[PDB]
Amino acid sequence: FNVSNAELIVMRVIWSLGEARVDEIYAQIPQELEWSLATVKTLLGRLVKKEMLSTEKEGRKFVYRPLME
Repeated sequence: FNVSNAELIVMRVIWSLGEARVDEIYAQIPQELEWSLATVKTLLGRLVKKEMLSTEKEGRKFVYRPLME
């Protein structure tokens, strides 16, 4: 068994909340991880290309959200 994702961290938070903005998705990421803003931004770009999540331009920011029928 193996996989093609970075970490569950960013998927575990946003799924619950509904729609999370760029500053919001980053706000859920604590110092225990040692990550930076640039890290989550580059990780999103993998989620959104890999059919997990989608993203829209709202609140003069991006809104990152899941999609369903």
